[PDB]
Amino acid sequence: FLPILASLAAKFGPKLFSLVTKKS
Repeated sequence: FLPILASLAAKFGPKLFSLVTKKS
């Protein structure tokens, strides 16, 4: 994945997004 987008995504919590594979 793109490093700037990954830097935002990792920082804002990918564990909550990944569990329903959807959150935001």
